[PDB]
Amino acid sequence: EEKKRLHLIIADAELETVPPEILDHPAIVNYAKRRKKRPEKIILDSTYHHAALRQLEDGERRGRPDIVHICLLNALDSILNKEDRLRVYVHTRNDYVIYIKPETRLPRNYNRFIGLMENLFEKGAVPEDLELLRMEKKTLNELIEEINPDVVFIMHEEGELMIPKNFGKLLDKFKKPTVIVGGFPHGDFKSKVDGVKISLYREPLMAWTIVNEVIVSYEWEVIKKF
Amino acid sequence: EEKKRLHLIIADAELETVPPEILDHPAIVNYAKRRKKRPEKIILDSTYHHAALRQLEDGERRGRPDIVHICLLNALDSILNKEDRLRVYVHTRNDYVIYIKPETRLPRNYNRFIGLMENLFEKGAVPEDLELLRMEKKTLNELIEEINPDVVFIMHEEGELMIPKNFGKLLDKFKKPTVIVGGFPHGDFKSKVDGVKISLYREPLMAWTIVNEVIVSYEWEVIKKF
Ligand SMILES: O=S([O-])[O-]
Ligand SMILES: O=S([O-])[O-]
Repeated sequence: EEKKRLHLIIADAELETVPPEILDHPAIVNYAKRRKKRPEKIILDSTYHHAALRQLEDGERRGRPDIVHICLLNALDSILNKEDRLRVYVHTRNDYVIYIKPETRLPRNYNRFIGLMENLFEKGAVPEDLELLRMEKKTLNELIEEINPDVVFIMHEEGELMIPKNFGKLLDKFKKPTVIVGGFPHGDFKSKVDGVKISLYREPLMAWTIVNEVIVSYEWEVIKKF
Repeated sequence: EEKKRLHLIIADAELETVPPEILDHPAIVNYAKRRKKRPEKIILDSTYHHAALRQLEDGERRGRPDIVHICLLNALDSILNKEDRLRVYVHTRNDYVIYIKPETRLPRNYNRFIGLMENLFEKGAVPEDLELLRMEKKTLNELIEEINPDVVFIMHEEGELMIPKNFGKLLDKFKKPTVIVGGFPHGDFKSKVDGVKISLYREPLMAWTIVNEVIVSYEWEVIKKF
């Protein structure tokens, strides 16, 4: 744990269980009933729960765990991860952090991945001995503190523009660079932290695109074989 | 349509509706019943339909449309696509091809994406005027013929090894390079076609990883701005 790795935080993620406010909205009960599960245990998924988000704060961007799924399948199956050059983290829109042991194989199927998330929030670490996934109350600065990185990059549409190629060459110049990708469909970050704001393109991109640009550009810089 | 683009075929994809053989397996009926849908219209998804695949040929690798979903979200939201430098295609394990108009926004949520696939197989092109997705009976060579490419690359674990960086520099040396990524969890290709066999890493990678390596490496070569 002295080699150059990328610490990659999927921040302000729209990954949460059903909000208390709407546990008794019809759509939440009818869904909870069909799925034979206590509503407060269920992961909020706008695709099913839209009719219950109409009146909720930030309701239109919330309950998009899909974004996380695709970002993790991207990160964890990366060559970069296979070479032991990536720690990936998830910080949620409710200031919970998820630590992810590199060797973790996420479910390829979305609905198994959701099943896993429901577990993780219930038990707090899964599975029981291994704790490949572990979750606890934590702000993003508290998390950044733990990492103790020598640079922080905030992937943001309004940042200093870079060719992806070049960002990679930049990340290689540090020992423990953190990069923060928003885990949310649209809008600005909620957590404001210190960090360098970087745009990799002009028009806005989705989290996973950002993830894949960032990881590959480092890969060809940090992986010596390349 | 004279500029350098990458023609990217997701081949031999485990995307099909329920096979005729198992339309009357309990698990298929109970699922079809709950989802109030005629079994033969449903997209085969092993995560739900495993108990019905035990005795089916190739049953253990079949019904993984997830792999396609993640590969398309990767491809279509790529910068490469935004710059009009990518045609993406899907050829299935049942010799059907899906043409995908670049501007297409795939559902981010897996289960909406499945809904769309059920549609596409039913109506044959969706939506009705736009036909952003269009599907017809077609082998892979028949498809490769239509493309009329000046080189064919087959992403394969047992191929000539390349640094991804370098493959990109290679793809740029052609006008209309096709690259073929297997749309299946494991095993060898079913369709055998002419093409150069390329491995980007040693240990095996998932389709999307391959897709993301391939697209980004071309991006930094073909996109002049980069
Ligand atoms: O990872 S499992 O969902 O195929
Ligand atoms: O693309 S829709 O499923 O969010």
